[PDB]
Amino acid sequence: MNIFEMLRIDEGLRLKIYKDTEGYYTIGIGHLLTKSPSLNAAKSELDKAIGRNTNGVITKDEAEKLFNQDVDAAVRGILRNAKLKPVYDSLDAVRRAAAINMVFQMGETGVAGFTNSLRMLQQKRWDEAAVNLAKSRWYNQTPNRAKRVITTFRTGTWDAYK
Ligand SMILES: Fc1cccc(F)c1CBr
Repeated sequence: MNIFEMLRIDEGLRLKIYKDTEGYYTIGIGHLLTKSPSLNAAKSELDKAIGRNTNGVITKDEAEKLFNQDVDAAVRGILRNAKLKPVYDSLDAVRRAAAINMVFQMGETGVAGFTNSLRMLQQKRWDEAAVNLAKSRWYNQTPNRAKRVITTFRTGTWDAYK
């Protein structure tokens, strides 16, 4: 296990434009294309991302390339966020992957309400943090995935992904 294998499990792999859990156009390994309801707009974003006329379909190599970029950008964003960086740096590598998972899914805006969870995580109050994290739209809308991520934070192990 590592962040790549973890997110590949949670996001899956689809080579044609599909809608994610929120109804947004997406491709590959959870690569959000746009929040616009326009499929043409999504197709435009895809072509721009890949660098060719894709007509809504990409290869596995192309999917993995975008994925690698997306993971890189996610973790780098964490380090550039004054609130997230100190919590991230306090974590071990397994829990760091759980952190990146959340940011991949929700973005930095999506985790701005997690102030109290973040404090509990930095404090290493793992059970309390796990309880706090579940008190969320995130948990309610994607419970199976959230439970996996939360278990990773609670235990510092990959048990939820084995
Ligand atoms: F603990 C962290 C550190 C950085 C990002 C993040 F989503 C988390 C889980 Br609310």
